[PDB]
Amino acid sequence: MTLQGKVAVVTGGSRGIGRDIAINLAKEGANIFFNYNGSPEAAEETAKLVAEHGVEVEAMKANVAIAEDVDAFFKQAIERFGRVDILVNNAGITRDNLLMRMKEDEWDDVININLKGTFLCTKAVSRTMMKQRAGKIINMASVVGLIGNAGQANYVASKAGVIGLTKTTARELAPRGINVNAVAPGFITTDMTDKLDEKTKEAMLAQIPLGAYGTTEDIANAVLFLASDASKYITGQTLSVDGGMVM
Amino acid sequence: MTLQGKVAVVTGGSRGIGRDIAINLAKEGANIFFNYNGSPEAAEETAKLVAEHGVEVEAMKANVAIAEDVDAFFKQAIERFGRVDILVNNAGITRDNLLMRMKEDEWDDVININLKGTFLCTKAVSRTMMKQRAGKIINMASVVGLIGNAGQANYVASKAGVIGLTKTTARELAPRGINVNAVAPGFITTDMTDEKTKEAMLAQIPLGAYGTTEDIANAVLFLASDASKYITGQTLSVDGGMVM
Amino acid sequence: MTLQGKVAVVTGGSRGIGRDIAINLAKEGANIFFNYNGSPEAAEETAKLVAEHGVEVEAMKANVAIAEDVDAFFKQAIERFGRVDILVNNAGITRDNLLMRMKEDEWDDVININLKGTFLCTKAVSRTMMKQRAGKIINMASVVGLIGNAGQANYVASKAGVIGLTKTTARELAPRGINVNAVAPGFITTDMTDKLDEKTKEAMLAQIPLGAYGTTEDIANAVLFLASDASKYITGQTLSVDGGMVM
Amino acid sequence: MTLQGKVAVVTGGSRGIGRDIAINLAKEGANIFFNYNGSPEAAEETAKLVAEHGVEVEAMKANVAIAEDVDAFFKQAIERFGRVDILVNNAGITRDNLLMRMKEDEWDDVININLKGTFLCTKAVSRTMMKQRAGKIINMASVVGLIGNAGQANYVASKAGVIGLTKTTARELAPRGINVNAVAPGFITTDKEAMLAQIPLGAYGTTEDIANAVLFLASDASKYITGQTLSVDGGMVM
Ligand SMILES: NC(=O)c1ccc[n+]([C@@H]2O[C@H](COP(=O)([O-])OP(=O)(O)OC[C@H]3O[C@@H](n4cnc5c(N)ncnc54)[C@H](OP(=O)(O)O)[C@@H]3O)[C@@H](O)[C@H]2O)c1
Ligand SMILES: NC(=O)c1ccc[n+]([C@@H]2O[C@H](COP(=O)([O-])OP(=O)(O)OC[C@H]3O[C@@H](n4cnc5c(N)ncnc54)[C@H](OP(=O)(O)O)[C@@H]3O)[C@@H](O)[C@H]2O)c1
Ligand SMILES: NC(=O)c1ccc[n+]([C@@H]2O[C@H](COP(=O)([O-])OP(=O)(O)OC[C@H]3O[C@@H](n4cnc5c(N)ncnc54)[C@H](OP(=O)(O)O)[C@@H]3O)[C@@H](O)[C@H]2O)c1
Repeated sequence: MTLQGKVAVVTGGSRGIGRDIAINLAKEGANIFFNYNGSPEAAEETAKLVAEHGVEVEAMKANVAIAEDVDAFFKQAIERFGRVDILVNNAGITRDNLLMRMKEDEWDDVININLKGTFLCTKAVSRTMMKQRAGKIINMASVVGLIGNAGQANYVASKAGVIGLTKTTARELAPRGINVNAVAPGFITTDMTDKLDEKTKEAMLAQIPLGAYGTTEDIANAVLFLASDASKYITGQTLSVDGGMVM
Repeated sequence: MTLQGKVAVVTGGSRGIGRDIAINLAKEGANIFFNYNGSPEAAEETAKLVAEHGVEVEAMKANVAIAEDVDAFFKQAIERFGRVDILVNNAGITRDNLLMRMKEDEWDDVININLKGTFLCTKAVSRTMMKQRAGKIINMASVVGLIGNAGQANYVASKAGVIGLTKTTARELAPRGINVNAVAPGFITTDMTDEKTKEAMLAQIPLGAYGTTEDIANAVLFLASDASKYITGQTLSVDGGMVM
Repeated sequence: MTLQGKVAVVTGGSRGIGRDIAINLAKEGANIFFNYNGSPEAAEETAKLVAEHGVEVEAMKANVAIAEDVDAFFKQAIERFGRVDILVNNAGITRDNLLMRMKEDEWDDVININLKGTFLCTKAVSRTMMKQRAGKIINMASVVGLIGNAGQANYVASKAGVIGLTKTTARELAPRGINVNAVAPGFITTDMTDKLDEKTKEAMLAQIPLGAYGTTEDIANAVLFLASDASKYITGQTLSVDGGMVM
Repeated sequence: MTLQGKVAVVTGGSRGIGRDIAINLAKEGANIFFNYNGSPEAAEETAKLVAEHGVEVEAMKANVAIAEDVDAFFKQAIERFGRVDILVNNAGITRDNLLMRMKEDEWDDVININLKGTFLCTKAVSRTMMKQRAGKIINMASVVGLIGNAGQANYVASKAGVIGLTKTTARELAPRGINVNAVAPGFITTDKEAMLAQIPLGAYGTTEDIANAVLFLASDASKYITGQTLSVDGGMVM
């Protein structure tokens, strides 16, 4: 129970990878405060799966791209729990299109949620962590941020951006004993991959030395490592969890 | 005359590194189309220095963060020169602050000029280069995009973003023979640099000195020429050994 | 105990970081097989510390640069314990000098122990792991393998080489479900660290964002992560444990 | 003529990429001193092609894995041309095999030539370059040194090692203004379907492409670049 009584904030906790991160942290003893934006019922369900592990949990609506929402979100976290030991910046979206026809709003929305939202949530949690002289920030990037991917210029830019932001953050907060790292998932069995056709899946599997999509638990286990004392001398790093796709 | 007959578009060409890029490309025979945003007098100085090399040059006012300005800019470039063979995305700004104190405006302005502007200009030039089945795009990043830097969350995010965008662009445009690369300057002597801050910066550079705008221009020229035709999706650090 | 019943081979396990890796893996329930050279005294101390955790342990004399020694070492590991679940390639030496002054034997000795030793041990364990359709290899590199270091051309080349070899190995063994990763330590405390001049310590700590040397437990914890189910979708990676020295 | 009056030493100059590096440097006005090991007839052909550009050229037998050969090679280079301005460490071999079947000799031969050879030549040229307070060293790596490649554990280890060595050399020699960099070729056409699929540009590169990257890193055009690896691989590794 390596996180017993820690307080973890998880953005995008209402479903997918974020829900499984919340549950995994709860399994290790962390109390959870997470957000949702468009899915209230999904948040109820995360909250019940988390509560089964005997920790305290609270959900709150917040759009991470909106500074006002992010400010109220962290204020309430601190009101409820007094501290934030772990922040997981997991909220993210895709709006895939060829660069040549990519719409300005497809660009803006992905940059604003994925990159700016991570900046906003980092900014809002920074003072509490600096006063605590302790904290872990885990940003959710993607291995395509490392290598590029046709049809995803906005997403790639946002995730490469997050990796750069992770480094600056790590440099700024390191003197107060705060670890800041990123996880870079490859292709994980999720709603994203559930929508794909056989030819597309086949070509994706061919890029993975292990020959299979990862699981949400693989990603949660990386976040857990980076949220715990087991990684206390690691900062400013991106951990790729991608079956060998990017070496 | 490595670029004789070529047309190069340079964003941020009115001063500094962009001015020296434009002059260097002109010295190799390229006609230059470049933008300015708030410095018409500087733009006219650049134009004169470019024209001295025997090529044609035009400057046009445009904000690279604004989609409508970018569309008009590239429209006018094609009306003036008939084609675009080289795009150098050099326009960029900084609005430094500790991340805990960084204002939403400081974040947005830097992301929109440095990163969105590079996207918009790349998008604008892409169909033209695809039709030509030839082209070079050189994006200006920074070594702080590679390693991070305290006080520059926005700038670092934008430049690391540019590096990723460079790679996606290279992938999308490679089937039509277009090269797409990035140059990552370290500490370069300019008006902006010329404290104890300087001595601490020098201690980070194995060569022991700031670089010159000509060093950066020379990297850009290499990546814009036939000498680098099998190079794509790469970032070239021009930093005196600061980041290895 | 997350490695209950596993067998770990740790090269260089008789002292320093190697010893602390062997002890950490023993505390998670792994039986330990390790090599030594010269006097058995350090090896005797390691075996004692390991056995206090209630697992089985055997030391064997073997020089990792020597093919014959390696062959016999792995044969005896199989004879003694049945299988090899984890291999930690930690054997390593330095012979520092500026390039101008570096002797040919100083070059060869370091390349042979650090790089060739990793190759020979990897080769020796590979058929066993392939047959098992399971296994973890963790190679010990160094952050100077990533960025270079004056006076260490041989050491740097060897550890950079080890990082490349890690990637080839991961590629060749991925189809049998074997994970292969590297750990890159930064500046880690030894019992001489405290004795250094203040000027010396300050110049080293200036290069580290976290502002302190790491511990051998920090390194052992990263190895443990990479030897466990928690990292089963991670392969071909180098994990830097360096307080942010290299980002 | 960017390199008029310069003296370039090229290892592995008798064939393939090294031959074209030598020619390209000559084209820019450099005198050329290069080695061969097993191919004197190919070395004569290289020398004739270099001599077309009006520069002086000499070939000399040397195994870069042998310290005595390397010392004599560099000694003769200095005797012949007075100085060395540029060193290109291009000699290299492959001896492929799956890790589990790879022989100790296949490992040793590739490490000794590709990595130890680059160390030995770098060591030999370093004193004269330091005394000059000028020089350029370009090492030949490979993109598989960056990402790994099944069947090539020896080659990959050797080239990844060269990249690390490049960084150390760059740091040790930067105080006297010597630039040290590496070129990492992808698939280059030398003397199919699956290789091409991995290259975004959709074609193998040419020896001229590699030669042009070497020339850039050997010239004043790159004087602020050191400790870098330039991948010339049609986008294979980004
Ligand atoms: N799936 C993969 O294979 C994969 C690969 C690489 C990286 N990743 C990264 O891992 C993270 C999670 O991915 P996923 O596949 O689990 O995505 P998902 O299933 O779509 O879940 C996304 C989560 O983010 C939240 N979210 C979206 N927009 C938001 C906004 N404006 N404000 C606040 N929250 C918002 C959603 O909340 P609501 O639904 O309540 O709005 C939801 O809980 C993402 O950052 C993604 O880029 C995933
Ligand atoms: N100096 C260095 O050491 C260094 C290091 C790393 C990276 N870089 C990068 O290299 C590039 C140029 O650097 P520099 O030092 O030469 O910069 P600089 O002298 O400050 O010039 C910046 C240029 O960007 C233009 N610009 C500003 N806002 C704009 C907008 N909204 N739309 C269009 N153009 C705009 C300016 O034109 P107006 O004056 O007309 O507005 C100006 O010509 C930048 O991308 C920079 O980030 C420089
Ligand atoms: N071709 C590619 O696609 C590719 C890809 C990645 C990297 N590279 C690298 O680029 C470099 C050139 O390769 P290449 O394809 O052009 O090979 P190559 O010329 O066909 O043959 C290797 C060259 O190295 C010399 N050589 C071999 N062993 C030697 C020794 N012990 N001492 C001295 N010289 C020796 C040979 O000389 P003799 O014939 O006289 O013995 C020959 O000139 C190599 O380092 C290679 O690893 C090439």
